[PDB]
Amino acid sequence: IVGGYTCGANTVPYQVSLNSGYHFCGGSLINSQWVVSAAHCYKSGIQVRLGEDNINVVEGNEQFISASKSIVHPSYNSNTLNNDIMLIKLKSAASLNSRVASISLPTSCASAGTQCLISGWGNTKSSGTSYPDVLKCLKAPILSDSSCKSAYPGQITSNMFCAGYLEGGKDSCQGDSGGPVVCSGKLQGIVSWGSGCAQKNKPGVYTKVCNYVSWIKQTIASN
Ligand SMILES: [Ca+2]
Repeated sequence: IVGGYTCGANTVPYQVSLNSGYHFCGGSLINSQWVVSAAHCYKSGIQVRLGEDNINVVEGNEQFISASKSIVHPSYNSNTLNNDIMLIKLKSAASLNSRVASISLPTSCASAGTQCLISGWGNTKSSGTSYPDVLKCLKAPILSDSSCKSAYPGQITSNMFCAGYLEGGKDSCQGDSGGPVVCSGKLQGIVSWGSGCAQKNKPGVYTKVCNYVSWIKQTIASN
């Protein structure tokens, strides 16, 4: 997260870190046994870390649970990042408490101009490189589809939306991939892609979760 703020320990209780010997992507806990992330975050050998603030210090509220199965969306296209969404099933259920909690799926899609909360342990510089140890947060608005399409002509599908600031300075970044965009208490986006981070006229591009709720519910009901 570039241009954000320190969240506060366990104030984003649905945020997970995906770990394959190191933190590599975020995700969101949607019930006691399932996490949503980005398909471009796929790797073998995932451990899900819940209740994290400082990813480099064991502080006492963490739960570390290995993935039993990963399921990348059937229509994921790694070239275009269309359908950039994956489910991860935990080997055992998480214990839900004030520090570890699930986020609701949307029933309706979110509106342009809504201010959303984006969070992660990704790079904090626009260029140059500096990764935080504690969770960072950013408030950012949903942009109109026409502004999104103007910023990335020929690249935006109906399964993407843009959020952030056309002047630059505030954005998600590498390492935040797979993490949540929460608007009005619902998971509306997944950190997916962008040209750089926090560059002028190059806002963040997010997977549109509300187009996937049927697939998520059917997959969880069968696995
Ligand atoms: Ca920790």
